[PDB]
Amino acid sequence: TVYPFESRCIGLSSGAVHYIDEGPDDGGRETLLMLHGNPTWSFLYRHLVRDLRDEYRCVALDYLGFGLSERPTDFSYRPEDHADVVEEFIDELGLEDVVLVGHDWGGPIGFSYAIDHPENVGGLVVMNTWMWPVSDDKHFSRFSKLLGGRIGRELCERYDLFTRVIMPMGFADRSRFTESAREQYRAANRGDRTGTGIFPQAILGSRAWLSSLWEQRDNIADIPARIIWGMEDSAFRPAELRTFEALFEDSSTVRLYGVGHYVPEEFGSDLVPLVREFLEEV
Amino acid sequence: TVYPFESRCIGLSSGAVHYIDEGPDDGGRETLLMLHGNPTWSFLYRHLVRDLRDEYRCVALDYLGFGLSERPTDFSYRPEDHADVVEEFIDELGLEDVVLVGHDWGGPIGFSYAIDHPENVGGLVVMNTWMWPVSDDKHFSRFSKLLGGRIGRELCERYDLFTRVIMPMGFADRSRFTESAREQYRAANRGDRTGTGIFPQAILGSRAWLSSLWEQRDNIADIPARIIWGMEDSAFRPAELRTFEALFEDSSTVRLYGVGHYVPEEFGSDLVPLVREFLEE
Repeated sequence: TVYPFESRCIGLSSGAVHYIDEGPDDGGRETLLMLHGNPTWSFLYRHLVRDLRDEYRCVALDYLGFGLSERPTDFSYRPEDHADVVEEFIDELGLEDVVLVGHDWGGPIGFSYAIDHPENVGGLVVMNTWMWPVSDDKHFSRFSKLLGGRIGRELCERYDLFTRVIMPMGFADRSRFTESAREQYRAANRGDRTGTGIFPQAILGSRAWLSSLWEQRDNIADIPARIIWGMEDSAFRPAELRTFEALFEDSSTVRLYGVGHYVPEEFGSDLVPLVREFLEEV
Repeated sequence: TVYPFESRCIGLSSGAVHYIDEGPDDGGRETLLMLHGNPTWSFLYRHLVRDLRDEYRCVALDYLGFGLSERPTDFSYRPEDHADVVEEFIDELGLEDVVLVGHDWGGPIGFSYAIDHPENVGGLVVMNTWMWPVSDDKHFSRFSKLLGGRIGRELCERYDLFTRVIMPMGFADRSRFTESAREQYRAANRGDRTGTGIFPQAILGSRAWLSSLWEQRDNIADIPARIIWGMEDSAFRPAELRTFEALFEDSSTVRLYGVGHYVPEEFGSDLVPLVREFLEE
């Protein structure tokens, strides 16, 4: 009722993935690929997909271990493996020219794709992301340590902490977190919670990867971009917003008010125009 | 005994300033200008000046309302006015080609000089600075609100909070905060404490200025630079360190261990080589 969109599935060498694919299959137009955050599903972008659909092909991907995708028992939830999932997916769908849209963890993954394959990137839109090692922001660091490590995994697997508490925590307005959205995020089972439990640990251990991506920003600078930041966000500070603008040449920042971490769900109605303007301009 | 360096004074249109000026007066060599943080004096860089002196002319400036400088009763402690103090000072001393070194508040001020007059800047070294509006770092924001506003001013003027507590708070190793350093910082009088009390408020209200400087970074990018960051700092996060490196073309970051906010005092012995290498390269 809420998610009427056509759903499809790709078998990848590391496991099958679910995706949403709206708009024409006649790919004479640019494709936009959406990458979700944690513990979210591609459903996070239901509104964004709905409206962008009539102008651009819109594809949204569920990461392995999340959403409606396969969860190999040996999958390592390193950003490197998530990047490989995205890369193979883009090739499997024939998506030769793609604008990437990423949120939270999806930021660094879309960014990484663009670093490795800038040739196939038609532009980048990032929102409330985890790009760059986070060393100074004590809010995140304290949560990362609690939600990471052994205790992290146990908290996620035993209590679904990451969905029952942390998800609402990231909303400036929890009345927009509809029961259906809450159900689908909580629909993930106990085994799926392992991938979620690992995520913040992956950030703590992926600092070398994030640092490498930062160093390669001078090359990603040739790809047009937009950075969306909520005024009440927890994953990104205005200091970072300004620093990223200073480095990522040919980019622009957007500040959204009355919005937290989960921007596309609370303010999808503003995100749509921001993305459409980007897609129209370049 | 601790600060043997020759001291001089310039009358500026906004008040007189004190400065340290070491090395030859025969300016056939590059000059390095050091800008202090808060509530510090140019004494912060005594070690850095001592060693750089024999290779480069070293000048260190006390900001109006701080150190051994004049405190006009109408001085506005906006970064804009501090930048004008630095600009006029550089012109008054004939310092035609200057490498700027800034810490804390001195960061944005040296940076601003470079934005307005990149032509006179031989390079930039910044350490634990307040560049860019700070919106996400709740540690600073909570202190800014406490140390800023009316209560901020009262806390500084009545209790010298900013020197008795905040200064030691910024050290990873307080045993390096010698009694002489402690005395000189605390030597500032109650009226001088007003300038100090305003500082964090100036940051909260100067966000437009800091934002403008950030936007002009694409032009400052033509000036070689180094960014020094303490692993236990409170004014700057590694996220920012990485972002600044990404934007400031022709720059490099340095991470110092076992050091807090007041880097040149705790680890002056590492800062000297970092600055000398920059100046040699």
